[PDB]
Amino acid sequence: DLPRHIAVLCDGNRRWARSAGYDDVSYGYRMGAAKIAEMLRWCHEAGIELATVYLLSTENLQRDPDELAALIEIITDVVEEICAPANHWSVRTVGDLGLIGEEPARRLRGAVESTPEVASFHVNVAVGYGGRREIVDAVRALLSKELANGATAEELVDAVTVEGISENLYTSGQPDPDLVIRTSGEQRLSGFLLWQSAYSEMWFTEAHWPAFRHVDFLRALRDYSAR
Amino acid sequence: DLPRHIAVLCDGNRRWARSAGYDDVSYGYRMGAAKIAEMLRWCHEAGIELATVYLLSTENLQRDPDELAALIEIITDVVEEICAPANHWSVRTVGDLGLIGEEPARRLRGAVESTPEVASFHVNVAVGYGGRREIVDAVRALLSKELANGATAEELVDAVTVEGISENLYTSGQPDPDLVIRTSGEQRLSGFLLWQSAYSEMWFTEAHWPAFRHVDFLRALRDYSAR
Ligand SMILES: CC(C)=CCC/C(C)=C/COP(=O)(O)OP(=O)(O)O
Ligand SMILES: CC(C)=CCC/C(C)=C\COP(=O)(O)OP(=O)(O)O
Repeated sequence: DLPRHIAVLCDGNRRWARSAGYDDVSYGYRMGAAKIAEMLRWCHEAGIELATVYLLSTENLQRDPDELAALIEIITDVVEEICAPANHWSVRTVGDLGLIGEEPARRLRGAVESTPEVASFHVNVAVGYGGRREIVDAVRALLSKELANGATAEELVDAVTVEGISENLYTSGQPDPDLVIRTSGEQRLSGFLLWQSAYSEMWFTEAHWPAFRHVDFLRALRDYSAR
Repeated sequence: DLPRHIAVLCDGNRRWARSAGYDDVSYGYRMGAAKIAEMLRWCHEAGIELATVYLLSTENLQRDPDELAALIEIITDVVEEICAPANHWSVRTVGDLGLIGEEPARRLRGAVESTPEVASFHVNVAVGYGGRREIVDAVRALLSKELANGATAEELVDAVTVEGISENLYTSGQPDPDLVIRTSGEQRLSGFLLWQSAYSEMWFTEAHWPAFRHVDFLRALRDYSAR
């Protein structure tokens, strides 16, 4: 009836800001950041075991340097809030912090490392992430390990398995997402948790992410249960 | 405007039959088969370049033997019709025919091989298909080619790339799906063209597959164009 793992693509932040009459789209990102905090609280309280939030795609990283820097600061603030010790949430980065700049990477890593490995609620923060890239990096990790274990070249050709890839993703050892929520009426896909979401329920709302409400979350859960 | 590649998950054949008071739900598959042929005609006439139709997943192959026997025969008929010389359609099998039995596999392969390599309309028939397995088999093919070209084990560990995977999938040489059509109100992913559909537009109808009509196809194209 209830998802174990909900994944959320937080779309529409800039559109939201423009609709509200703001010239600076960071107003959108800041409100989206507030909604991320809300959503994770809802998930925890509803008994969801794991939530993954899509904070920064590799696509996002191609944008105006100044705007991007501001966004990355908002994201780092978000993660630091997620990692607050009063929450007692276990947190994991999903993606490549090598892409966000070293000072933000240090701050993010520091926050995430401060969280317990064992907790009732787990949060994945997807930063500097792409789904196809993740699979490639999983394969490379898999093969690297096999080589270290004395695999021959011809053994490396046969070493790759579905289970071997799964075990080498960022999400190694976690249940796959049961429910993937996307906002802004986007029914495209965008490769978020590409491998892991192969059998996930998709749920869509027209509302932009900063406008996402607790009752929208309730509808998502109700729709999921009904399916 | 127009999708280059439409992918169709023909869900709801059994449910349609059950809903319409049919004791034998194989009948749903037969109605669904007729609809596949019509859909492909609509695609061709509308100027879509490539259509992929999901006929048999690796899951589907664990049904009741009487039902599975009927389904496999019906799928074989569907493919034989798609491959009819009068269509002049170029057809490709997407999946592992080793999973459907020797005699059906023989018939399917014969039909598909009889079709032209060059044609204005192309149809992928997905039979014995699993998306995660496809990626694994692509990676294995990739590495095998590297080994054949003289790569060392050391070099193999780092040989895998996003483009390398795409080039070694069943759909090598083809555009990824632009539009994925799902019926029966299903919004649950099924690993169908998993890698390829990372960025595809998803479109949903409540109509069960055997109830799918040209007006619904037109709606999908309109909705696609408007997105
Ligand atoms: C000849 C055809 C149409 C082949 C397609 C087979 C595939 C779509 C699954 C058939 O079962 P189902 O999943 O459609 O039944 P249901 O979804 O109602 O359980
Ligand atoms: C703190 C938050 C919510 C971070 C998410 C940042 C990123 C994933 C959104 C990019 O802009 P956008 O895609 O949301 O703008 P729009 O979709 O309107 O173009």
